[PDB]
Amino acid sequence: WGSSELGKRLIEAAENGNKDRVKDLIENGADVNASDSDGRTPLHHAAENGHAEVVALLIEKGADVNAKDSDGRTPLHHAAENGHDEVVLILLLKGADVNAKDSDGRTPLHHAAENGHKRVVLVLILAGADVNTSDSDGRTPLDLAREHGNEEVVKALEKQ
Amino acid sequence: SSELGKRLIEAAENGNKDRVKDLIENGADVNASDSDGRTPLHHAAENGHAEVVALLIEKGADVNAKDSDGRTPLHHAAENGHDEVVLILLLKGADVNAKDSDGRTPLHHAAENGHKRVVLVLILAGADVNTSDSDGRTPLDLAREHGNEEVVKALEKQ
Repeated sequence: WGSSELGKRLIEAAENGNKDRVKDLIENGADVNASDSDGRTPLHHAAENGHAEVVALLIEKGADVNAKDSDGRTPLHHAAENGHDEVVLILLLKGADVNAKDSDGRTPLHHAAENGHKRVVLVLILAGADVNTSDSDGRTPLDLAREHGNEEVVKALEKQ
Repeated sequence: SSELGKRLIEAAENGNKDRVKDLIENGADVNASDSDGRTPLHHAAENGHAEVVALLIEKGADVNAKDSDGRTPLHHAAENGHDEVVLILLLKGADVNAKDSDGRTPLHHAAENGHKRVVLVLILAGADVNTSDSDGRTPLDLAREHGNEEVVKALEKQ
């Protein structure tokens, strides 16, 4: 096949944020939707690490915006968890489900609230995030913000 | 009548959240405006005082108030790249496609001043990216003109 190979290089390049290298590999025929052993695509890795330009390019090159890993997480989950709000905006503008559930039944808003990312929380809400969605343990994003003492996130959520 | 209005506008402009709450309690009009027609909300948004902005709106501030130039507080926040304020305003019913005296939306200002995240937020909130002003110019036109290459791309993929 020639590759891949190429996808493993692509996944690694997307994780590092090397945008030029991402271009070449895709040109060289690297599957933009290749996944690792954890089921993570280049889009999963770029989004997790906050590489907005790589995230944008990958989508332009046909990357699946709601791909799920072995934990059922979309790239939006990773961006929300790690507080990368520009990545969040880009993914949402490209048709990512704002209320996508992982294996634990958690939305991106759950992750943002738990990790205290107020800016991300606001973006998600604006994008139409259901603030009263609860996971498999019946817990809302607001509940997680309270446990972990994220008081600014707490405030933002009860004003809804 | 009020000098309380002057102090409130002043306090909001400076981001003094405590001083703002006191004046409002002491009967200061939250919708007072200077000679330029700018409210405390206009000043808080222009200088990116997010907590003051939220506080003013809760105390009944008009989110879509127009100044002498027809600018809303969202125009000011977009121009100066205060994306948190932009978020708060939009979440409080601010009109994303409000036109000033020149027929420009907040997207025009964000694009002109090279504020990429505000651009993204505005578009996500439903900003018409192909609105032309009274000169027939779109936000993309303004972005290309000022060499805001990142904004140019962001508006080209739309």
